[PDB]
Amino acid sequence: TDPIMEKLNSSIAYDQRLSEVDIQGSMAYAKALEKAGILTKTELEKILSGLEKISEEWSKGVFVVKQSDEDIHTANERRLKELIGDIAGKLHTGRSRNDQVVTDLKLFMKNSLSIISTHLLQLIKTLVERAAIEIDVILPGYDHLQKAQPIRWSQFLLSHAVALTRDSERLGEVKKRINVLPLGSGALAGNPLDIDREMLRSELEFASISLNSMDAISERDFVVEFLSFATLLMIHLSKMAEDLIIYSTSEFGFLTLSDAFSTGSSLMPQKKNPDSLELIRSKAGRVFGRLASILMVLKGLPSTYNKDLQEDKEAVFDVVDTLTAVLQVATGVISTLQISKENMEKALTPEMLATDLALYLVRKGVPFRQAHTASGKAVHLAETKGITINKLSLEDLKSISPQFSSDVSQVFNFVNSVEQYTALAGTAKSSVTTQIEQLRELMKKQKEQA
Amino acid sequence: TDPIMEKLNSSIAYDQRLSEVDIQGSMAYAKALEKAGILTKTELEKILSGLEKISEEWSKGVFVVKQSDEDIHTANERRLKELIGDIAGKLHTGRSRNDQVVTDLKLFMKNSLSIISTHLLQLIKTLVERAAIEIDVILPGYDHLQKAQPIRWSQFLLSHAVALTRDSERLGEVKKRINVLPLGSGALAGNPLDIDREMLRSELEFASISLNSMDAISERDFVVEFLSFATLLMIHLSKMAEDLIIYSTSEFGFLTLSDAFSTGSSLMPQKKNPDSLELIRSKAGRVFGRLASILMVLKGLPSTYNKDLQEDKEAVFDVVDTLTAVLQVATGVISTLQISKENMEKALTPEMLATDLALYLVRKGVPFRQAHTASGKAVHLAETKGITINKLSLEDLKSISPQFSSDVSQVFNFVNSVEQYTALAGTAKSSVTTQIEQLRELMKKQKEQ
Amino acid sequence: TDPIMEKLNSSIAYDQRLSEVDIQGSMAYAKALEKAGILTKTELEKILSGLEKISEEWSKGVFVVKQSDEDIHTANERRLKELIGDIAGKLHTGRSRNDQVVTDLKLFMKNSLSIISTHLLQLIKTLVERAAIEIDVILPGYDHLQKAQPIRWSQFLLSHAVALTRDSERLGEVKKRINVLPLGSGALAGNPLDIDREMLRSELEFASISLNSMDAISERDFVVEFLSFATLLMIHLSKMAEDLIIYSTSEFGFLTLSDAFSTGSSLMPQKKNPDSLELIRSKAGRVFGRLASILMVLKGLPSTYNKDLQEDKEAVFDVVDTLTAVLQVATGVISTLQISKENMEKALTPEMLATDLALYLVRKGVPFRQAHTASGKAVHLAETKGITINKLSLEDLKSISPQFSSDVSQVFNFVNSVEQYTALAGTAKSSVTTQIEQLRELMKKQKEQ
Amino acid sequence: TDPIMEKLNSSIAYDQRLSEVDIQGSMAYAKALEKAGILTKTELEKILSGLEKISEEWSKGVFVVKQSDEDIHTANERRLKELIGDIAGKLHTGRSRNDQVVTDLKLFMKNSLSIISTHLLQLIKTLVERAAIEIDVILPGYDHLQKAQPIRWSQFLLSHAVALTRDSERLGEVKKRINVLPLGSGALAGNPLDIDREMLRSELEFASISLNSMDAISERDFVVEFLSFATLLMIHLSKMAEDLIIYSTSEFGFLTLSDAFSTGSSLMPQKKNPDSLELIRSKAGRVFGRLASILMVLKGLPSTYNKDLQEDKEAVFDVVDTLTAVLQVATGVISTLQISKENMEKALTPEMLATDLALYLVRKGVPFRQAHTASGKAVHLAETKGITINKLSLEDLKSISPQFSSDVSQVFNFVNSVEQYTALAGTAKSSVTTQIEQLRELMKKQKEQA
Repeated sequence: TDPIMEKLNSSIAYDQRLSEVDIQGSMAYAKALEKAGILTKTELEKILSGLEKISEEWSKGVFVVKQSDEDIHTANERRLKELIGDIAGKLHTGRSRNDQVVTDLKLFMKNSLSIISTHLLQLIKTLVERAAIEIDVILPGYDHLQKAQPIRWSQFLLSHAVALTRDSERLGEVKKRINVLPLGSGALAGNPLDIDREMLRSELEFASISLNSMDAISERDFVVEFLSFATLLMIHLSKMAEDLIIYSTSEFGFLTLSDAFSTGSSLMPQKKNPDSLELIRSKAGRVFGRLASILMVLKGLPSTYNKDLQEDKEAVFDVVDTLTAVLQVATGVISTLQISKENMEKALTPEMLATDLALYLVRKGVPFRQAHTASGKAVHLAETKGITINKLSLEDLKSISPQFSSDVSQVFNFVNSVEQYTALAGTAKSSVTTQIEQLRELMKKQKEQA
Repeated sequence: TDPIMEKLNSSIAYDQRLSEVDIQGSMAYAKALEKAGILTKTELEKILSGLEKISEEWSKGVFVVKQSDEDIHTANERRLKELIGDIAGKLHTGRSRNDQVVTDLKLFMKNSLSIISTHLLQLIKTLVERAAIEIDVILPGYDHLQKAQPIRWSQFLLSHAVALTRDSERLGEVKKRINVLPLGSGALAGNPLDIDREMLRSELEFASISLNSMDAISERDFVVEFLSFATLLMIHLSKMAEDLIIYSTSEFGFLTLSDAFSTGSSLMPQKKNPDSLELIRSKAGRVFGRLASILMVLKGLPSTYNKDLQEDKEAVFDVVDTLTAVLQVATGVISTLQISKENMEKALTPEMLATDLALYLVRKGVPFRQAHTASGKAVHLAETKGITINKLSLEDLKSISPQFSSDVSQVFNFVNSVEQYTALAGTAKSSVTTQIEQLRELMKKQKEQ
Repeated sequence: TDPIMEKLNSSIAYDQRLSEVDIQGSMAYAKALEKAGILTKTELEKILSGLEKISEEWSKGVFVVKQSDEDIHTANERRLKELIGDIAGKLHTGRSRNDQVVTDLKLFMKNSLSIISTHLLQLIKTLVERAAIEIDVILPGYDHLQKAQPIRWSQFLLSHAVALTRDSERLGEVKKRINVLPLGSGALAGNPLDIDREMLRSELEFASISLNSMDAISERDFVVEFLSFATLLMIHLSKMAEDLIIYSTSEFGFLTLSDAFSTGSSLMPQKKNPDSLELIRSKAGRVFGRLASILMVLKGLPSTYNKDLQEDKEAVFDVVDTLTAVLQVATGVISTLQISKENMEKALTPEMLATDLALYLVRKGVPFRQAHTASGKAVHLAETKGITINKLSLEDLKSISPQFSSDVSQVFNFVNSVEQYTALAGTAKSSVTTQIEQLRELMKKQKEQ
Repeated sequence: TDPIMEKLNSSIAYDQRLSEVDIQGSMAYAKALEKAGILTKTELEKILSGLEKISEEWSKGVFVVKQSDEDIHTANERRLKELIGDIAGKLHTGRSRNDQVVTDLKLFMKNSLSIISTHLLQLIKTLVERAAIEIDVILPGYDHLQKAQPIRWSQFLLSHAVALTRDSERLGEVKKRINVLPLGSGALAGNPLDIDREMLRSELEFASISLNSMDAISERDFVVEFLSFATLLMIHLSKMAEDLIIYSTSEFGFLTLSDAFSTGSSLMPQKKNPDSLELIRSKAGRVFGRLASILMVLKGLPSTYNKDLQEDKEAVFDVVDTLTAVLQVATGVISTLQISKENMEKALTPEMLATDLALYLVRKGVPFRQAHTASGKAVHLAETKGITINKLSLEDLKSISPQFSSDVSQVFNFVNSVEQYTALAGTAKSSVTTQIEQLRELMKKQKEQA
């Protein structure tokens, strides 16, 4: 009754996208009511005909929302009544807004996750395929954002792809629990008409049916874990965005975003602002905010239904839209960015091979400590000689350790450096090739699970 | 190094519980080094022997931590050197603190999750078996905390068991990803000595090995999702606590917690403070806090390793200890509480049967709207006569709808009320029985897993 | 430019409520540009005239947003040019979207906080008025949701008013830092035309001007602060909602919400669902979520301007609208609810006076512990006799302690019970009256801010 | 009586730091009980003398905790009864753990905030002093982490100091509400003995007394807003840390941390890892987590006292210790870091002066739009000629606009560039000098206030 309460309760402004799933839920329910003998066959066919008409109206974008419609459910109900009359009312028999709305949200989320999966797998495939093509590129691997050791650019790309693949796996786990029918739980204690929930499951294409009515009505686990999945995915995208923003600075100069995913001024044509990456990074907080809100909404609520649960819709809709846009923007950025092999290569310095120099002695039998001490001495000798370690003479090296032989010159090669990492998961070309094949197979498995 | 800086790096105060998994990881690495020819059989034997001694020291609780030890890892390395000499130093060949620590954490969590799983399944089993025993008990079902319709007490217990079974399922998913060997990732680019990672996997009993060195070293997905699993589980426990706290008020009077999980005064002997439930509820905030911290810690960090990741340990340890204690208290609470079948039944009122009266008409073929209106008129008529609806005469009912027959008297029975819900998942006895069977089967599956 | 990125960069969809403040900001800047010699007097006249017309177009609701407008700033800029031509373009001289946007958001928030303040103060005033008028009502005070000791219903109402008054004080602190002018900070290094920022401050009515251009452009402390204030305020309202929902249950039976703030069913006319309170309680999570998002957005960002900052608008707009609605609903609920003085009074029991019986002995000299033991004995004695302690005879009491005299009968009076609490802040009537006077004095000052 | 419960209820492992404020609270209450006649003037003597003893024991490190002490309160009480016997029991008269604990926590927080204030103001002071010393240093100002325009290094340092002064201002606001006496609220309905709360206030040195007993017992606003203050402060430090980490990369090369606040290897002696900054950044999440936990703990709790509130202690202690250490480390970092004026200056490029080139026309009366267009055309002409804008000949410039005169040469000077920003708050030297003055005044006033 209160005008402000009334405004707070209205959701027609944001839930119209539930139009089709809402109709589908009603068609399925109508068929079950008919089996239960609540509707005659002629009544069922009139209702289905009407519902199908409404579906088409939304599909064609001709549906007319009216001022009285406070939500999508009321709008669809008004339209069906207009089309078929009083018979429409029988559809509420044994059904509650409590199980009808949660059914709508799950069907909607199932469909959204299917779309998110497509965009996520496309992002992963884009990283994997670019890694395959640019597998010969080498640049600095960073630790504490300080140059540490040479790595293949592809090992970097794949590190992001692997993390995203775990997000895809979580997406599949979340979808599995979402794909469980809640309809037929009634208001709280179950459907009172011995409704055939297996028929509802089959009609709505859910994988199984809810185990307990009170739980099905009041739980929002599916909302929470979708938000947890989305937040972790965003954390990964924020790390990738941070990496690309830094690598795109003029200071690092490793890559340049395309005009399509950056902003700039005619005054400074070469200055490309990574708008795309900053947008992506920022959405991690926007999504995390939604996760935080729902956990707080649910914390400490008693059984069974409480109006507090209505906050679920806006959080889900926002995150679905955000991920859909963000994943596609990320695919665009990765597929269209331009790397500078020249600058990546020039960043490789002899100082980054001192560890390899110690490793060289290790493979000759020199103990860890002594191998490192000797390498350190080579570094110091080079310094006092005013040169770099790759330029010390063999005689220079032997003055530090007789274990240094002429083959030590092979240490001072950046390809030889990355090729030491043949153990699985490493940056050697063979290891990177293996990861690309492993990821291609994971994507295939996940693609079919979806 | 700055003294304040040094205090901030020190983790020895809380990471000593990684002592055993740290030794285990080193034994497996030493064996791999021998296979790679970095260690001789003799060196390997001497290293393993010293590691066995350190393990025994921690076990006997005699390990001596020294003021110079910054962390559990340094303590063990120092002790190994003290025990066997500088050959101990060869153990670090090709291994970084970066892949060594993440290995220890995953080993620790795998073990901790096995423990949490046992306690979680015991809580669910407790709920399910009590639901079976008290299946005949009926009480009010609440909607917006207002009495709505009769339901079986067992339907309520099982609503919680079902939610907890989903938490168990997520626990299994999280465990599978934690059960992946990260050791042999080196500092960032992988292990430089072509170390046998399959051998490491086998010795440490991981199910598979990490796919990428940079990811394996820098990701803390496993911590995040463990914290997400833990938070959602705590949300469920906070809800059950809220329910039980309200049902235990003297106003509701449905149940009383045992003395072991409540507190009170000799001045008001019949009053019991739901101590245990309030503690359980508050832990939702505590665990959520850890989830929030690690997500913020990870946000915006660049590749590959950054010192920020050290915040993981304290968050993991706190949540592991919190869930372990909370799950056991919850089981104790559910197991030992006493219900008042008397008060639960006395709370059932005729007014809570008006919906059933409309449903009676629906079954006779009266359209939804008309049935609702007819029941409403019955409720209003009874109000005008100063009686309850179960007291209206058949004649009074017929004046409202000729569809009311003599069998309408069956509507005013609370057992008949709950027995309407035979559709799967409902509160009818047969449906509750099916739920118990399904949950017993589920627990069996999850325990085998 | 990628179409999806274009849409994501588009703010026009939600930033239109900044229309008027955007214009006010431009009017002030134009005036300063003329003083700086960038605009002539006639140009200034035409520009101010055009700006006023755009302002009227927005207020009349006839403003035409075009597909090319990516944000409100672009919209007003395009419109001004359509109205007055080429000279419109001189208005942006030395200005950046960076200082234009923070100026707009701060002006919007200043106005919004004045509105929120009005509603917050009305809520407190509504609670205080109710506490004054229902000052004789006594009901149980709760400890762990268990009946503890009698308290005045007014003390309960005032506990909520006191907390909300602290929220009002924080509101004032946030408003002061928001009331600082950022305009004239340029894109990063400051305004390049020696613009008169004091004139800008005076025209826009800000209290002072920002100290550093880089900070002014990149900080969103004012957003975070507002969000922390809003979140703590919602926590307070979530607690009040929890209380009223519990008290409104038929089990407690203390109060009933009006039809305007609850939902009902003709099938159960006595049952009222407190959906207004459930709504309020749920908004705490919604508001908290905005606070968590902005904190995460800002965490780890480098200097100076970053596109990430654009997430501020939607979070502020949502919390502003949420607070404005919830506060008014809360006021209505408190103002229109109906208490049952009968049920609140019936809820007071003799058992709740056992602590008073002990205090009675304490005032006569018996030490803490001994008085406690004595009372416990009286409770137990009453139990063995199957009676309430107020029914015990004086000899029954003397057998326990000789300090029990005939006047111990005064202990068994609920009004006498609450009247023991005369120490400042207690539930005695004199203390409650003092509280009412203190809160009114506080509000007077706060409104005078 | 459950064992796990007892373990969860224990806090002796972490609340001993409340030993002294606990004793001060008991001394204050003892005195009031006397004035109220609960204690004889000689019972007050035995009690006080005994408390002052326990005070000495704790301050000597000789206090002995027993396996029976579950918390600091019980420890101090057990000990009081060991020193003076049974009489110590009268101290509980009319007082509750509910009001005793909040009192201890507020007294503890008041003292901790004075310490935090000292470290915070010292950090601000170090930034401002450094800004005054290095006022002549110029480097790039960044927009989207891309070089935008010249700015003074001091403008960057002061931007951080200004944000920190707002944190200092919030600290003071939080302290004021913490400086309110809760003792004498009893368990819920207030103190039942007409205790003199003004005396309690005066003894404990609180500024005023709590207004309502139920609120004073159950509110934890002071904890929440201390945590909000701490979190925003950490956000500021997380930003300064991010900046310094990036500027310390070899790629940027603008500064180097001292050995005391970084870590390094003998193998790469020139590589310094910014451990201190990474540690500082990581604590934003740790502190935010405490804020998040307490907000969730409080949400939905009914009046009045609930055990849930006990989570306050650990959250406050953690954040107090975290802030105390972090602020001191930041002060050390800023104070001892080494800048490379050469590299900061070398980072300034002519392309960063295109905006200045347009402003040059603006000051000659050319409208904003045409000035920007002309500059854009100058930039393009230079680009096609393969030269920088400062190398375009005056003839080239005039081909773009006759308004370009020989004095346009003054535009291509980075000092002239920063000196344009004389409007208050800008980067011109006079403006930076004014900021330093204002911040000195602000620090003086905040220190004076508290």
